[PDB]
Amino acid sequence: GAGAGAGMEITSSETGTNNGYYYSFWTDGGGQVTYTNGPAGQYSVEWSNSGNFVAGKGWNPGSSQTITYSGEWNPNGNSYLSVYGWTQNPLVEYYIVESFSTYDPSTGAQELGTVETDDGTYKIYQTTRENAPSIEGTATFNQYWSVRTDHRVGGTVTTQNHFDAWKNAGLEMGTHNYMIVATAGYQSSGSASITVQ
Ligand SMILES: O[C@@H]1[C@@H](O)[C@H](O[C@@H]2CO[C@@H](O)[C@H](O)[C@H]2O)OC[C@H]1O
Ligand SMILES: [Zn+2]
Ligand SMILES: [Zn+2]
Repeated sequence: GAGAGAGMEITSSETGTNNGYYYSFWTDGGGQVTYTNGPAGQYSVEWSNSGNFVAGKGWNPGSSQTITYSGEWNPNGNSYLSVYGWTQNPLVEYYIVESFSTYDPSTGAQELGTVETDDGTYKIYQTTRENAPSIEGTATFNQYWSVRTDHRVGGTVTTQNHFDAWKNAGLEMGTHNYMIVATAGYQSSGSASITVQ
């Protein structure tokens, strides 16, 4: 990753702004999850027998920008590399899944259609989270998925094409809160080093 350039190791949930990028590090506290901020839009995460975690850099609020990201994602088990964010009013968690490893996180949903963007095809899903952690505390909220059929690490995400496809499928979005290039994991180990450009 950033080698000597990695910032102080973070092992418990926190947010901030580092080198002009918003960063969110959330963990339920299972296993060992270690996050570091690098120069510019870089972050690194290393995990071992984790619980649930979601971490990365981007913007707060998000403004539907075209994202470019680079780097490496090396899971050993259940992990997702995604454009990840929240809307408020209504409260929505959303995922533009670039790669998943051993578990399709769209599992438990009727497919609502497809969007073709950034040289790939994404399947669209909606689910519900009940009494779940959120940017508002314990809450019930809609989850929207765009899941790339040809997994990749890096490239361009035109977030507005996803938002448009979701609105077209009848999925309402609120006021944008954060939007990051996230590494997520559950009951797994791995490492990732991702640069948001
Ligand atoms: O302290 C609270 C954080 O724990 C909360 O973090 C969210 C929890 O739900 C996860 O799905 C999200 O990824 C994470 O951002 O945000 C609100 C804060 O007060
Ligand atoms: Zn895959
Ligand atoms: Zn491919």
